[PDB]
Amino acid sequence: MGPAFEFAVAMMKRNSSTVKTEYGEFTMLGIYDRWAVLPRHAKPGPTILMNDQEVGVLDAKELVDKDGTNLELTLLKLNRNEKFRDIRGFLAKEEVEVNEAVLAINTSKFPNMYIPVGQVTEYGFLNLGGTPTKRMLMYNFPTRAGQCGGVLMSTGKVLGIHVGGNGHQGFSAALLKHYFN
Amino acid sequence: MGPAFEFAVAMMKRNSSTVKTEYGEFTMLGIYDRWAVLPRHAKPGPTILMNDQEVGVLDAKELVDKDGTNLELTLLKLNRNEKFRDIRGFLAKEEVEVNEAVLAINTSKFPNMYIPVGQVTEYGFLNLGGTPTKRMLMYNFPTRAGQCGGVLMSTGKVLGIHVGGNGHQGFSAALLKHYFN
Ligand SMILES: *[C@@H](CC(=O)OCC)[C@H](C[C@@H]1CCNC1=O)NC(=O)[C@H](Cc1ccccc1)NC(=O)[C@H](CCC(=O)OC(C)(C)C)NC(=O)OCc1ccccc1
Ligand SMILES: *[C@@H](CC(=O)OCC)[C@H](C[C@@H]1CCNC1=O)NC(=O)[C@H](Cc1ccccc1)NC(=O)[C@H](CCC(=O)OC(C)(C)C)NC(=O)OCc1ccccc1
Repeated sequence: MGPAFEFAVAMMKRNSSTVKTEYGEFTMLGIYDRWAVLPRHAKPGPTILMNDQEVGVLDAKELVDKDGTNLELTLLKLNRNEKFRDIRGFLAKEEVEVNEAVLAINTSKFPNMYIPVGQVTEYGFLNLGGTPTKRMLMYNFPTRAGQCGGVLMSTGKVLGIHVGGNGHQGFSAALLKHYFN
Repeated sequence: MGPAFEFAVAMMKRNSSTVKTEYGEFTMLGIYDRWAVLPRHAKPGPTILMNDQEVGVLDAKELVDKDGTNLELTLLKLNRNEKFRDIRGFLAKEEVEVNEAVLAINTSKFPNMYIPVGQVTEYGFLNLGGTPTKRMLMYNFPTRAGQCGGVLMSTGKVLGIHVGGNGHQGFSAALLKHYFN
């Protein structure tokens, strides 16, 4: 648990930001170059608020699998000269299962807060927000509004992004290496 | 930072609880025997709600120094057969200063959340909530309502209990070994 927290803190410091869209406030994880990720329901427009700053969105892909089914992730290209530290090496080729994970949030609401969520299990199918959704990772923690975009990690691994909950369990969309080339 | 988180998680698991009083919801740290601590402003009555459960308060000391000055801590004797694990060994004889601390919260609002608050400095005097108050530990973190009772820790050390903030800094009352005999 210790090293997983240490890893999470350094990842949030280097690669994470607080984002506001017309749809609420989110944690945002920068991945490589100028590409970052939000939950698809953040519904980012032409311009987002990133650490209170008007940033232009050059391009935005809502992710779907081979059937055209929703993965609940939007990739965003940001109009800024700073490049993110490339964290593709920390992203698995397939859904990861883990016994201890930490969920990391960085919003006005939950500023630099870290949650030990316990066991993460692959949960693949889930009817999320009414929508059938694949590649969900599940943890038994009472997750709330304001936590979306939260980054789920274990030692040296970025597992997924928090996208929903049913009041008793939370679910991350798996953040897979092939989404980023 | 890793071992401090590991220490904090195990301390909250063993010794902490969520308490509701007429004055709000708090994190509560059990110390030894049947004695626990809240911020004095929790203003615990004859009966508190402890993890949703009606618990009787046998005795309650609001703490003050030698001048009769407020320390912003209430010690509570609880009417329950379970004794807390004795954590007096983790309590310093005087105010502790540290470069990395973790603040741990356990409420409905902030369930099992851990915050790396950075440097803790002894701050002794502060006019808190209008009231002159001594033995304050300071950290530069945007602490909010709902975080009172939060437990401030470093590796193998319980430093104090979170009792206030001014929107930019937070302050813990130092939890000193001599308060508990
Ligand atoms: C993040 C929002 C955020 O950060 O706020 C910005 C300020 C939310 C976290 C969730 C909500 C409750 N707990 C959480 O961890 N995420 C959501 O709100 C998403 C949003 C969304 C929108 C559109 C399409 C897809 C996703 N939705 C859910 O988590 C969803 C909402 C259901 C719900 O409780 O809210 C109401 C108000 C609409 C009723 N949860 C869900 O579908 O799971 C329930 C379920 C599970 C299994 C089978 C059937 C239903
Ligand atoms: C914990 C409350 C909680 O858990 O809610 C239960 C559901 C609060 C955390 C604080 C509040 C804001 N940020 C925090 O970290 N703590 C308090 O509210 C305490 C309460 C209290 C009451 C009576 C006597 C002593 C303490 N008070 C403060 O933190 C205090 C409040 C000032 C304030 O901003 O609130 C208003 C609404 C009353 C204006 N803060 C304070 O005095 O510091 C300001 C200051 C610093 C230095 C010099 C002069 C003023």
